[PDB]
Amino acid sequence: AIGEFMVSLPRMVYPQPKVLTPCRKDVLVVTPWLAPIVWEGTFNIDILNEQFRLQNTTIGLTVFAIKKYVAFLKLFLETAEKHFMVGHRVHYYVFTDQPAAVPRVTLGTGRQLSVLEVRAYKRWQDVSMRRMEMISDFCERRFLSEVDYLVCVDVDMEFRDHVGVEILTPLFGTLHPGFYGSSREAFTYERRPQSQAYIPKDEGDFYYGGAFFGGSVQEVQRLTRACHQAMMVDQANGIEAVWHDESHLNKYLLRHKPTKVLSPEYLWDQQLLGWPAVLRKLRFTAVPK
Amino acid sequence: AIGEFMVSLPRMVYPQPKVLTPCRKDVLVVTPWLAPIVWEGTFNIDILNEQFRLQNTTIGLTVFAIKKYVAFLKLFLETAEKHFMVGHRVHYYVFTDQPAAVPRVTLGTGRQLSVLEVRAYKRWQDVSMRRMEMISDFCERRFLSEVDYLVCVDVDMEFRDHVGVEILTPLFGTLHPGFYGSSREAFTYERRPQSQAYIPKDEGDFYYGGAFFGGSVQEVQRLTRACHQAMMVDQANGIEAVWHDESHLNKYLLRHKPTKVLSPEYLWDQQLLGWPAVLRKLRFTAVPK
Ligand SMILES: O=C(NC[C@H]1O[C@@H](n2ccc(=O)[nH]c2=O)[C@H](O)[C@@H]1O)c1cccc(CO[C@H]2O[C@H](CO)[C@H](O)[C@H](O)[C@H]2O)n1
Ligand SMILES: O=C(NC[C@H]1O[C@@H](n2ccc(=O)[nH]c2=O)[C@H](O)[C@@H]1O)c1cccc(CO[C@H]2O[C@H](CO)[C@H](O)[C@H](O)[C@H]2O)n1
Ligand SMILES: CCCCCCCCO[C@@H]1O[C@H](CO)[C@H](O)[C@H](O)[C@H]1O[C@@H]1O[C@@H](C)[C@@H](O)[C@@H](O)[C@@H]1O
Ligand SMILES: CCCCCCCCO[C@@H]1O[C@H](CO)[C@H](O)[C@H](O)[C@H]1O[C@@H]1O[C@@H](C)[C@@H](O)[C@@H](O)[C@@H]1O
Ligand SMILES: [Mn+2]
Ligand SMILES: [Mn+2]
Repeated sequence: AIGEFMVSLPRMVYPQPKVLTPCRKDVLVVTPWLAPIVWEGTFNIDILNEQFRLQNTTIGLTVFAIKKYVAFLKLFLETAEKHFMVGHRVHYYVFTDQPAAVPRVTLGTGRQLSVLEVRAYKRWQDVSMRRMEMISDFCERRFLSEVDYLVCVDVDMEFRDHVGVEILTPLFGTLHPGFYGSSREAFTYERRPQSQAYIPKDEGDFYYGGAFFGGSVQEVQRLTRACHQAMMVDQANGIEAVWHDESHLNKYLLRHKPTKVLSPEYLWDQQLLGWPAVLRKLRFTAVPK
Repeated sequence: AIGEFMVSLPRMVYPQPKVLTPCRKDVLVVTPWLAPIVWEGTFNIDILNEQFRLQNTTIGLTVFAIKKYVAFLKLFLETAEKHFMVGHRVHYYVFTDQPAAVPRVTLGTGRQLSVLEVRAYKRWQDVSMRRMEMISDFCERRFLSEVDYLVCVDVDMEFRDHVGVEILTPLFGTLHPGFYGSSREAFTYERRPQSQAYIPKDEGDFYYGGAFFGGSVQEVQRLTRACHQAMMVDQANGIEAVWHDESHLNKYLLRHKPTKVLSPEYLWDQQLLGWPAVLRKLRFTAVPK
């Protein structure tokens, strides 16, 4: 549950926070609207685990496996079992056009998986974009009654390290691994004023990755429905955003600031980008071609 | 209002956040439970003002002026008018045993003041401690219906610089100016196990000042009633905490982590402590003896 009476934390022994020592000297750890930017070294996971377990938090994880992308499910789910919200209640939601192609992955206690059959679109762009509509629709069908938070990710990925309750917040986006060091003018936002996703050269905080976002069910419903409705307007006007659902996500998060931002630890491609000094952990990474 | 449907921010032009540049190199700007620690340079006030104005936020400010402390009200209120939540709806609540001694201070538009008559206790310790009971009681009498957030401060103080919506959050405490650089063993927590305020030598995050705390009305009600009930248990057991209400506040905030922590910019004494390099602004300061 969220926003419900909270019991006291028990006695815990851990290192005292150091007021006169920055937790990172190489990166920004808070946005200008006071949202934490989540990097290794910013959080004590023992404190956070206590806070979230005392609230009996349930996390939903959505993934789309349409057409040939069913092949990615086995590694995705196996690695999620090792690294994603371990110790907490988890509900996996696999959206697919092939229910029989979902692998039988052995799950830890307190973790469950539901298969949600959906239609397949012909174009990969529409498969990607229509995730917004489908996530929004299911926020009523079951998410509101079943989970506290939703995490929405790409399937062609694997967990390599801890992804836990440090990410949970009303609304989060993730720094895109290709652009975290780029100036806003270089961001690949939609730049045509005719599109609902339009962002001018002098606006923008970050370039967020379409492959990893989430928050409370209420806030994810708002985000996904807003993006879907914006994509429908674009379609009526005969325009499709340069980076599809990701362009609209970026527009939404510019106008509705996330309450946490995840570092590129949480969305990476090692083949393409290596392992820079700024990343102490690689948590969730692209599966090589 | 809090937690209500939020409209989009308008287009704004401001400097892009720098992912690879820490906003401070000399201080901790986020707690290990991912609560922002509010220092100058961590926030863009233009973004925050937009977010809070769009929600039509009302802030209550409580102050106790009992017996001779009525003399501090004129400067306190005059300086609050220059520096506290300017542009937002404010409701001052002056608790006093002398309604006729409250100075007629000229208020800006959208700002109001209510005088709340209470009893005076003989001992200064009880005057200080019984603030918890009185704040808790009034959370029902009017605060729930009148304000979104409550800020609870000492009266023998003056505003010298901006104190605004950057502090607002469900629950906040403030780093005590005498101890922000101290190790936990040196903190003047209550150390007798017989007291409800007891904290062992190996526990504690920060030493919070009793002179400046707040949050949402719901969370302030919880804090103040918990501290009052704990003080009543102590009284029944013939013990009084070393630093009175401040000892209990520290116990509560250890077990219920605040969602923001304010730097000593927000609670200072220049006569006693000077003006260190770490403080870019002195916002709220003791009135010299
Ligand atoms: O991730 C993609 N789409 C977003 C998500 O949308 C879902 N999706 C998309 C299309 C689809 O047919 N089925 C499906 O389930 C699935 O969950 C995907 O993760 C996507 C779409 C087109 C191409 C690629 C991959 O393109 C490049 O990146 C890879 C990363 O290792 C490889 O380098 C690959 O060779 C390269 O083409 N991903
Ligand atoms: O602030 C105090 N109490 C907490 C609040 O409690 C309220 N209070 C307390 C007692 C009281 O009789 N009336 C009253 O309204 C008032 O709002 C106070 O701000 C307090 C209590 C005792 C002594 C002092 C001041 O002690 C020392 O600090 C001052 C800071 O400049 C001067 O240095 C002063 O000389 C020194 O004794 N403050
Ligand atoms: C100036 C430095 C230029 C170098 C930057 C290289 C990263 C580019 O990244 C692509 O960025 C696009 C937006 O502009 C889309 O988000 C696309 O999905 C993404 O490729 C995806 O994510 C990538 C990380 C890879 O895994 C790629 O294979 C994926 O298809
Ligand atoms: C090791 C360095 C030791 C040097 C530290 C000096 C600051 C001590 O501070 C006192 O701390 C107490 C708790 O231990 C109470 O909070 C007390 O109200 C406070 O004095 C108040 O606040 C102060 C800032 C002054 O304004 C003082 O006049 C007030 O009465
Ligand atoms: Mn992909
Ligand atoms: Mn005082």
